[PDB]
Amino acid sequence: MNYWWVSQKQTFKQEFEGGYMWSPKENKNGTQSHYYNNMTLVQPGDVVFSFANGLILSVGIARSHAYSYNKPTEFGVAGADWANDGWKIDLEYHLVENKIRPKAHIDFIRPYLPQKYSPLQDNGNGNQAYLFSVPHELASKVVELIGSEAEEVIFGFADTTEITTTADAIECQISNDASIDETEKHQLVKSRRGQGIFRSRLEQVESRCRVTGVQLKNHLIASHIKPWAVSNNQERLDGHNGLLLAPHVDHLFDKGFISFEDNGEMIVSEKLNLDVLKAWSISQGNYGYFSKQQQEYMCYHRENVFKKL
Amino acid sequence: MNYWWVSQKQTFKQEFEGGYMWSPKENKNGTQSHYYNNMTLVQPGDVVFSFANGLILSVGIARSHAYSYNKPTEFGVAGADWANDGWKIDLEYHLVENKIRPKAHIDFIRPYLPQKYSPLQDNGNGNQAYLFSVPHELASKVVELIGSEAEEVIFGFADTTEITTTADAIECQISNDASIDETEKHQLVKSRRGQGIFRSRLEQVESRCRVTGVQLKNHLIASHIKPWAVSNNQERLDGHNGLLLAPHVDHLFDKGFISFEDNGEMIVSEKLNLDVLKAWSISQGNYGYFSKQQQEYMCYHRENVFKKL
DNA sequence: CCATGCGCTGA
DNA sequence: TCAGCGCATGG
DNA sequence: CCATGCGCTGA
DNA sequence: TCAGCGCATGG
Ligand SMILES: [Cl-]
Repeated sequence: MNYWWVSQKQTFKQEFEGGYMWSPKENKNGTQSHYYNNMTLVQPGDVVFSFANGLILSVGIARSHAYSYNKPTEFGVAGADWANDGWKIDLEYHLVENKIRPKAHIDFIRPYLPQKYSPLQDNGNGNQAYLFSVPHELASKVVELIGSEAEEVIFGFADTTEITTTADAIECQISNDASIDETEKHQLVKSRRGQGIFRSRLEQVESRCRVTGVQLKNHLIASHIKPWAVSNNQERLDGHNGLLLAPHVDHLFDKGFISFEDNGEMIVSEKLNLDVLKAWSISQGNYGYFSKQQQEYMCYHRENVFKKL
Repeated sequence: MNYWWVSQKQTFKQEFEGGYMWSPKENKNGTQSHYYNNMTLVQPGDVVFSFANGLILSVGIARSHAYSYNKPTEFGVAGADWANDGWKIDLEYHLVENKIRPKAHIDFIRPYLPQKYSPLQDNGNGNQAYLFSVPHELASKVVELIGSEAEEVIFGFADTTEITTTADAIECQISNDASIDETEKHQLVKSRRGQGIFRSRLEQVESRCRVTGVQLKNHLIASHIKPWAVSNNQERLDGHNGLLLAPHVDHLFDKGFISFEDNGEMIVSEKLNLDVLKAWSISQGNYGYFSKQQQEYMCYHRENVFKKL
C-alpha cells in the first residue's frame, strides 16, 4: 500500500464534494510533470492525505486507477490555467475532526521528508504542486499526529483493498487455467466465498463459532485459516484449513485483528482497539483445542495474517 | 429460488463425498428423461433434498448450473447401467441430525405432492427416478418437518445466492450503459460494496454502529437501508440511504433478520433464532431516531427486506 | 402393450 | 445384501 | 539561463 | 480574493 500527499488549496471543496482527485496530464507547454505522472501510479486502496490552507482535512482511500477525464466545469476561474485533457481518480474522502497543521509540527516531520519531491520545504511551507509520493516512514508520522481516526482509515480497511485485488487476479488465472478440470475450477472459486465442497468438509470438522458459540449455519461464515489467496489447491478445499465464525469474528480474524495459539488461547493484535471487544462482549481466553492439521494452518495465520507492530 | 428432490439410494456416499449431483443426459436407448432434463433447470442457490434409504439426509445448496461431465469412475458396478455422457452439478451438502422419513408424514404431505413427476407415490413410497421439481408449497412442508436445521440452510443463506446473481447482472448492465458517464459508473459499482462517494456521504450523516456503539471506521460496514439492487442511481449514492454497522449487525440487517421502526425500536424477525442475539450480547429496544429521508428508506426495508412469515 | 428407471421388500 | 416386485412415465 | 507550478502573502 | 513572490524541479 502506497501513501500520497495531494495539495488541493485551489479546488478542495469541488474535489471533496465530487469525491475525486483531478489534474492535467502535462504542464501548459506540453512538458512532462512528475506530479501529474504520480496520478497514474495511484492504486485502489492507496491512502491520500488532502492538504489545503495549511491543514490535512482528509485521510483518503483511492477507489480507482487514474482515468482520462476533462477538467471539471465547477472549477470555474480557480482552474482556468489548467489544460482541459486531465487525469481523474475516485477518492473515498474521510474528513478528520483533528486537522493537523503540518508546519506547526515541522520539528517532528522534517527528518522523514524525502530529499526530492517533498510536499513540504524544510521550513514546513507546502510546495506549489498537486500530488507527491509519501514514504511509509513519513506516512507513519503524519498518522501519529492525526491520531486514531487516521489509523481507522488504514488498518483493516485501505490496506485490505490491495489484498482483495491480488485475490481477484488469482480467481481469473484459475478460470483460464486449462491444467485444472471444470469441477476443481468451480470448487476452488466457490471455496473463496466460503462455499462448495470446502464448506461441506469444514462442517464435518467444526460445528459452531469457536468464539460466540452460534451453531446456526445461516449465522456462520466459513473463513479459511491460511488465507485462500496463498493456499495451494489442496489447502483451498481442506476442511482443516477453516473455522465457522460469526461475521464480526470472521471480520477480526480475516484481517488479523485476532489470531489463536495452538492451545486455543486468543491473541489480540496491538492494532485492535480493545473498546471493539468490550462493545461486542467478546472475552480474551481459551476457545478450545485445534487438530494437528489445524495447528499447521493457524501458525501461518499468526506469522503472516495476524497484525504485529 | 427453486427446490429439488434427489433420490440417491445407489450412490449417496460417492455424491456427498464428491460434493456433486450426477445423472446421465438420456436413458439407456438415447431417449429423453424429464428427470435428467431437470438437471439443466437447477440454479445456483437452489435447495436440493438428498433422499436415500427412505430418509432425507441433506438440505443441499446448488453451487453450479448443470455442466457436461462423464460418469464418476467411483460409481463402479452400482452405476454400470447409466450412459457415460452425463450432467454434473456441484452441491453444497449439509447433513441434518433430524433425518425425516417422508413416508411417515404422508397424510400431511400427500395433498401438496404435484400431479405429475412427484418424488413420492400417494402411499409415500419413493418413485424410481433421480431428480424431481419440489413446488414451493410442498417444499415449505418438508422444511417444517426437518425443523430448524433446514431453515438454517435456506433463510439468509441459499435464498441470498439468487439475490447476489440478480445484483451481479445489474452491475454488468451499469458498466455497459453509454448513457451514464465513467464517474457515475465507478461510484454506483463502488457504492454496492459500501465504497466511494456513498461511504464519504454516509459518514457525514451517521458516525457509529447504531446497535453496538462502535465508532471506529475500520470496524464499521457502510450498508444501504433500501438495498443497492432495487435503489435508483440517486438512492444508490444517497448518504441518507445508509447505516454504519458492525459486520454481524450488517449481516442481520442486510438479510432482514432485524429491521427498525421510524422511532429506532428494533424489530426482530420470526426467522431469527433469538439465541443468536444472546450469543452476540445484542438487546432489543430503541437504537436512536432516524431523519425523515432515513425513515422513507427504513420503511421500504421493513416491507421488502425484513423477513415476515 | 412393452420398455426403462437412484424406489421398495427381506422368503 | 442381490434379486424380484412394483408403479410412474413414455414409446 | 528560462519555464512551470493546487503554496504563500496581503491589500 | 488574486496578483505577485517564492522555491523546487527540469529543459
Ligand atoms: Cl429531516
